[PDB]
Amino acid sequence: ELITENMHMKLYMEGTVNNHHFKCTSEGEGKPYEGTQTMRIKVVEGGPLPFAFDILATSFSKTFINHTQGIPDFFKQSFPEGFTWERVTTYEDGGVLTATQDTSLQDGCLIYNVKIRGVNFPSNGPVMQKKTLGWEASTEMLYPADGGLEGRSDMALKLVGGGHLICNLKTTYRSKKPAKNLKMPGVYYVDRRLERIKEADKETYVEQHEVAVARYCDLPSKL
Repeated sequence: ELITENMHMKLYMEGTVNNHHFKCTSEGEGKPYEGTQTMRIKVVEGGPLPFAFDILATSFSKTFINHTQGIPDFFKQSFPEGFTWERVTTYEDGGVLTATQDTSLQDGCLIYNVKIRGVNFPSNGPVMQKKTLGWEASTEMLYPADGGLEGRSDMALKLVGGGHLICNLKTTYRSKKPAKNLKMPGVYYVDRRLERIKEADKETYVEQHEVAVARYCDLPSKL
C-alpha cells in the first residue's frame, strides 16, 4: 500500500570527482512493480562537469525493480522507514566512485539523498576525456549478509570508437525498518538496462531510464 502502481521521485546529490565539486537535483516517475523508471536530472552546481556523466548514472532507485517469483523484496518491505545503500565502483583503469544514499518516502514521493566521492580517474582516460557512450545491460547478484543485502555487478561502459571500459560494483543495502518486520530473500539476480534518453548543454541536463527485473536462477538443477 505504501508503494503503489505509479510513483514519483525527487533527488538531491552533492559530491566531488577528481576534486571537482558539484550538485545535481532530479525529478522522475516510474512503476515500482513493473521495474520501470525515468529521471530528469539537472547539474545545478559545478556544470558543465569535467567528466562523463555516465559515471554518476547508477547513483540516481531500488524500489523500482520488478521482484518476480515471490522473491522477498527487501526494498519495498523497508517502507515507511526506507533504506540506505553504500557502494564502491571500481573502474579497471583506476577510477573509484564511492556513493552513499538515503531513501525515504514522503507523500507517495520517493526522496533520495546522495553523496558522491570519485577519485583517481585517469586524466587521459575516457571518463575525463568524455569519450563514453553509456552502459550495456548488466546483472547484479544480491545475497543476504549481516542483516542487510549485498549486491555485486560488473558493468561495461561503451566508448567512442567501439570498445568498453569495465567496472565492478560492490553495494551494501541496509533497511531502516527493524529485522523483526522483514522477510529476507535468499540469493537472487537483477537484470537491468540503464539507458541515456536525452542530454542537453553538455550533460547539464540528462534524462535516464531504467528497466529492472529480479529473478532466481531459472535453469534446471541436478541437486
